[PDB]
Amino acid sequence: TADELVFFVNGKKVVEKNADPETTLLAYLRRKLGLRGTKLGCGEGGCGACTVMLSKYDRLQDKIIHFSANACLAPICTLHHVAVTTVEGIGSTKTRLHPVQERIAKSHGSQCGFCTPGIVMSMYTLLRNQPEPTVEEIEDAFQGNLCRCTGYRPILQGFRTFAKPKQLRFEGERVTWIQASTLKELLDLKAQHPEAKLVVGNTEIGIEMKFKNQLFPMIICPAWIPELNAVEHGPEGISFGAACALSSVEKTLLEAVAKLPTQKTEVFRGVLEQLRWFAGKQVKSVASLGGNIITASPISDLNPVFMASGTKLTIVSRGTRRTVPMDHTFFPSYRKTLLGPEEILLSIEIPYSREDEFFSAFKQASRREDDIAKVTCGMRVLFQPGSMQVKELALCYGGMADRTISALKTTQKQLSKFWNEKLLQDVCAGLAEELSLSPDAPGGMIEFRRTLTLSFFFKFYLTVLKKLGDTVGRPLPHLAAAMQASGEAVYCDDIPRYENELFLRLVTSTRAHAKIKSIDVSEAQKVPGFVCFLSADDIPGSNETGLFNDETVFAKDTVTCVGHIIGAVVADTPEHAERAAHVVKVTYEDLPAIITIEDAIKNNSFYGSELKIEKGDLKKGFSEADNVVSGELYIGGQDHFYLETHCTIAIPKGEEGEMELFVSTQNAMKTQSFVAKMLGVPVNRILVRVKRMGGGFGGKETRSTLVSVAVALAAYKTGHPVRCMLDRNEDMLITGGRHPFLARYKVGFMKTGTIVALEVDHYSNAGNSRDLSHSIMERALFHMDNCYKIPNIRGTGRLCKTNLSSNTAFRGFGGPQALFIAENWMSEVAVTCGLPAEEVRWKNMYKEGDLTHFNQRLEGFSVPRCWDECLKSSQYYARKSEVDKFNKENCWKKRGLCIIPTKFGISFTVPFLNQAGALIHVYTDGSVLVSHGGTEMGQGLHTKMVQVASKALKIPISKIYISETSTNTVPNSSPTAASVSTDIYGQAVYEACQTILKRLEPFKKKNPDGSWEDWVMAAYQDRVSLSTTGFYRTPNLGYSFETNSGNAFHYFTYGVACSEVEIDCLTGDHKNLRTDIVMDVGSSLNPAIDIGQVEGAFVQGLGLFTLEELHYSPEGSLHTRGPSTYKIPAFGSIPTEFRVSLLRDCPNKKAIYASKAVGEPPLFLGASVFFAIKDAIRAARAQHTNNNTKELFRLDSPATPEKIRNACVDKFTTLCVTGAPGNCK
Amino acid sequence: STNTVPNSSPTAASVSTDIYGQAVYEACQTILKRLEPFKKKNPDGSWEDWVMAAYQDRVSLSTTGFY
Amino acid sequence: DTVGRPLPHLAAAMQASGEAVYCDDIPRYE
Ligand SMILES: Cc1cc2nc3c(=O)[nH]c(=O)nc-3n(C[C@H](O)[C@H](O)[C@H](O)COP(=O)(O)OP(=O)(O)OC[C@H]3O[C@@H](n4cnc5c(N)ncnc54)[C@H](O)[C@@H]3O)c2cc1C
Ligand code: XAX
Ligand SMILES: O=C(O)c1ccccc1O
Ligand code: FES
Ligand code: FES
Ligand SMILES: [Ca+2]
Repeated sequence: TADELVFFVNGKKVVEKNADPETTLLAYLRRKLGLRGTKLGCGEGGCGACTVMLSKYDRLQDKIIHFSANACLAPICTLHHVAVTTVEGIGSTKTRLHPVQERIAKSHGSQCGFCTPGIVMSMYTLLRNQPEPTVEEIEDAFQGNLCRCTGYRPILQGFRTFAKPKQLRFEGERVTWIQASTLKELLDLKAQHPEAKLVVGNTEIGIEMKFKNQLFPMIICPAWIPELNAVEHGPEGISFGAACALSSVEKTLLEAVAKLPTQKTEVFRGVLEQLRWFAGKQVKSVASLGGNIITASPISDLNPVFMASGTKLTIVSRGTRRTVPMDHTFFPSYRKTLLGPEEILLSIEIPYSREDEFFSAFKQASRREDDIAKVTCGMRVLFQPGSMQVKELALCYGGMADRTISALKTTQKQLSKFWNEKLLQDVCAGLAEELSLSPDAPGGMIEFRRTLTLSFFFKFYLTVLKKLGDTVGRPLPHLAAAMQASGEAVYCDDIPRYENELFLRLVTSTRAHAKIKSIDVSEAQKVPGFVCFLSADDIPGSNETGLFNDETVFAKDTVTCVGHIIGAVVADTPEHAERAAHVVKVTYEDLPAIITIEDAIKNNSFYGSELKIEKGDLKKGFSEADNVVSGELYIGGQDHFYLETHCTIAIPKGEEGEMELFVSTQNAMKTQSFVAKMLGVPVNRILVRVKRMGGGFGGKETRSTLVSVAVALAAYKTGHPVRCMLDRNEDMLITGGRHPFLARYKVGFMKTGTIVALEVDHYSNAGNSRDLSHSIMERALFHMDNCYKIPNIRGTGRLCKTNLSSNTAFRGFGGPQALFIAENWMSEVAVTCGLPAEEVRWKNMYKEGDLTHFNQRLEGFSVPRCWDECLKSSQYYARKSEVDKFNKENCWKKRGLCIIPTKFGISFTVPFLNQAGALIHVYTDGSVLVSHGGTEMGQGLHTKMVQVASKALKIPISKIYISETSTNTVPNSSPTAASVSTDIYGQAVYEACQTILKRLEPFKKKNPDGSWEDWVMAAYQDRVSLSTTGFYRTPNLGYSFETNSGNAFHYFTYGVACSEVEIDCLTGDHKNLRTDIVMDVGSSLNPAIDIGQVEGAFVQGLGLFTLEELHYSPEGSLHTRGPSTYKIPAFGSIPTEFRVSLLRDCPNKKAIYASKAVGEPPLFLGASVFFAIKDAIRAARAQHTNNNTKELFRLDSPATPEKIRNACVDKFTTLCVTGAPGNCK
Repeated sequence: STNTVPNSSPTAASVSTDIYGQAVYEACQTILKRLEPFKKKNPDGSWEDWVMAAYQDRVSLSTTGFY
Repeated sequence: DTVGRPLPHLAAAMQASGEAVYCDDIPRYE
């Protein structure tokens, strides 16, 4: 009794007879229509990997329009008579690439490639609306698109070349969906069924259903109704039907602002400001005005502005019609509006501003919670005619309570007062009082939020006043780049499903530390297509897993973090597995939990004892020092945010325990080992294949196996192929991240700035198993010197054992942590001594031939030339002057500049992992297939390996090919890690080539003018084998702690970065203005790959140090589980000027063709933004705080807007502006 | 498979046991040459021991063989 | 050392059970 759903994809008609309202367009494209170019990266609207173009008729506005949307939030039931275009839709390597696809690929804009299709579709959509866009439009187009690899620079450079009706009924398994064609039909429907839920854009509802497990068994979509879509210019303001997209609201209001007089458009420009950095295009194209309003989020950016301005709401039910201005009574409680259950919001009139009426809007440049504690506001003042005397005042704030509120007491007291200093004082006092937060108020950041309520008003108060009075060495693009841009590159979940293939959903601990009392599955057993539930009892081999045999495959008697895997559900579709998992009832008995580093130090909960490197005589160095500074420092962790999350397919053959797996991993050997150990089967039975990863970053070196083992078990149990791909929220919760570090330190120095003694005790938060924590701590200790000679030095480290997901490798592997701790105390030495930072860093540098604190010698120490050249090209000394000039001429905005070096040790710190295998075949057509132990994750290792094989063999690259990595071609491989993959695999590929060349030598002698093909065929026919292994092992490695000698590293990669920032001292926001990097990568095999690596790495570092903040409940539950609450760098995050140079004339005698590892060494240079920011904070504190020029103030990482703001101590932070006593002129 | 062993003659002429027998034997010998130093250090050890030790000493445990 | 021993075909038990995979026994993609 349901109507047929009919739409179009890439021009082809789709007729769906049994359309289920719960089906997203992304699930239908990938799993019904076999178009896998469009990706899942989050499922929540933040990342854009799932972008498509939608095309539909506005009957009203009378035209076919083209917009971008997130496929992951679009229900197919909204798509009746809509046309969809995917990346497959605009071109292909099979036919011919669209110019967009080709350009992103040739410009080096694609590394891993997983983001590239979403991005191609964002750019494609812009070009169909505007065939000649500006650079601003291009940039805005990419707002809702995230990339983890590239640093964005190349995509923008690349694309800059372009610049300058009857009711329908659908019936699902749970949901009945009605598409309403008329207003009348809506009201009747709402009257027959008051509980029925409206859905328009689905960008809120979709999240409630997916993430918060709500189920609305009746949905009415009223998007077709003309009255819900009208735009009407009236004499009071501009009315918008409640279904109007935010993009349409924005279009109209911008048209009104350019046309009408300034004085009429104050409200309008408020709405526009709130809409600026609001999601991206894909969301604004689908999100309705009315949906935002009725959602009534405490952190709605719109509702404070509508409340402040008395925006009119026309509200309707069958019979009833009424218009009210939005005021404080509109939101009576949490997520509620003053509407009756029958009632629906019809339109919204956004008023013109009057004479003597002024408006501002502001929002907090940070969000850390799903729906609370992000400050946002609309402010309105109306004066008596021609005067400065207050007649009306409205200050309405989100994120200061569980609903949008208005500061009524405060504003009331201002009536008839004049707009002056006293007024400012009275309002700030009102505000601090009326909006006061108890110290344990949900959301935290109490100080920062109070200070923002007041600083926002100060901006309004100042604004109102103003209103009155051989290819080696060649820039070869990634070999997969084109197919990555075309959506043709295969990633693990792009592999077709077998007819009998099943799906797995992890079942996860909701408690930090607890006994498992019972597990009940009877409600999961009722989900359609449930196959089975798996737990510890089902394992045929061993439940003992992990790098140090201290983990369970499945939890047994207790759980030890939130996300501790307990079991798994297997079902016939992934939605079925997802549903049935959320319904598995687990009964717990809480145990005492240990969460923070501090919790752990106080309870002595550690893995092992302290590690230590010590050299010199500390109680003596401190004797000789003129100056001794002690302190404590914290650095928060980081999520990998690989655009492709964890994924495994396991295929049980049914013979002799055989299993073939396809997996998103850096470590095929351990995946194989772990799978076999769990199964109780020899390693020779198990085959693991890796084509590519859509990102790794250290996060798929070991923790990939959490999914793999589980999936393989389901494959063993059921005997069907099984697969699982993690959602983003699962991925961030279970798989662990970068290690948070705590440091307590003490430096002894002279008045010159010469260091003479250092001790640092480092503590990492290692989480609920060992994993790579110990080696991570070792690498931290090897780097606590950065580039500096320290005669007397003691570094300890301790691994904190905690009820958190087990943390793991992350690009840098403990290095960034200790290098940051190191740049910190260096910064305090320069300030304390009253000398320029760059003079202090310079004087304390190692020289050629110096020995580290672990006694390794530094030969080819290139930091001096990197430094000298970075100073020169960045015009450092001139710009420094200009920063001082800026800071003397500006009160509430400050600039900051910093230049900082890096040294990063190259090799695995466990000697045995510095080995590598290759396997080379030459077929009788001369075509060569290379296989080696490395995996491709976007860093372009295969491209480099192709380039090396080609040089070595003296044949064009076109004759060489690499397909994939597999455990049956090269066994016992180390993980693709520690930046050495190009060194060690290149060497082994090189040896295999040499072996093949020596074998062809005699056929070469017999026919010196012969082609390669002739020689190969002559050697085949003479029965000379054309297949060989190659092998390499890094010589002279083996550091000893007990003797503190022998080489920990093969060589060191060096670099230097300069960064300039401007902070907003009233809000803690900042802009990255300019960064110059000079990097020593020896002689590069591929300048483009290597510059790509410097850039991507630098921007992952600037994330770590400034933007990325993970946040947990006191009970240890991760709160930031997606792009909405966790902020990785975005297109608009990178420095306006971003220059990277590779040092000329510096070959490396240690590695393949004089090249140097580049993957991880440049990530630390990201910290130049942090220390530039801190430099800006110093000037802000010299401005408003005190007069001590040598003041050491602590600043932890990440320097978010909260920490930057709270550190700009002033009359607001202190509350002196209220008339109180505090600290500040 | 063609990605493990390439350019193979068809399984024919009754010679397979003969020629692949020799090719398997030769590869087995190369392994034993590589494992001999670890045998001599620990004559009372197991197969498993010699293998782990060779791996940890970064000796390749993969080889081709040919006849 | 089994050379010269009448050891049964290694795959013979799976062949008798239906378990030994022949080309058409490989499952089809959807
Ligand atoms: C990635 C992303 C970023 C975002 N960023 C921001 C941001 O920065 N600032 C901000 O304020 N918001 C932000 N949002 C929230 C977003 O603006 C809202 O989700 C959106 O406006 C809701 O409209 P919709 O049409 O999708 O509503 P739906 O999800 O379809 O419905 C939302 C709710 O409104 C009800 N409803 C809808 N229309 C009516 C009607 N006319 N009458 C009565 N009830 C109705 C529905 O029943 C439902 O309860 C963001 C959302 C996403 C996904
Ligand atoms: N685009 C892209 N670039 C990337 C990676 C990625 O996933 N995607 N990851 C890093 C890491 S993190 Mo680690 O030591 O396992 S902590 S080392 C490492 C490095 C591994 O690649 P080689 O340079 O050895 O070939 O690649 C870097 N560059
Ligand atoms: O020393 C390293 O950099 C390292 C990296 C990955 C795994 C183990 C290790 O010792
Ligand atoms: S997957 Fe749709 S926005 Fe991330
Ligand atoms: S290339 Fe953009 S996420 Fe990897
Ligand atoms: Ca750990």
